[PDB]
Amino acid sequence: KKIEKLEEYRLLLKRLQPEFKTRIIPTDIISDLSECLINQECEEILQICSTKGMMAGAEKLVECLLRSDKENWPKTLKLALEKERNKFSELWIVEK
Repeated sequence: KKIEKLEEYRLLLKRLQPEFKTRIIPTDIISDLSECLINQECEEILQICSTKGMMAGAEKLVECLLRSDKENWPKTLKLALEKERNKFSELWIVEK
């Protein structure tokens, strides 16, 4: 699961932007997202969550993980989601 797969996760995140915004609750999945993503990004997402809403935040999240280069973010995405049993986890494709 090298950067090659990250390239995929990136584009893939761009693909599943619909699945993302409407499934993702970036107040929950954000918990582990702070692993790949730095606070400014993570709590940016949380900000949108709080100022806009969850879905809007999800659409920031998706971009912030596109902003990240640390292989963890897709895994962490689906992981944080697997914790919360979020519906996005089922759609999101990570190799684990």
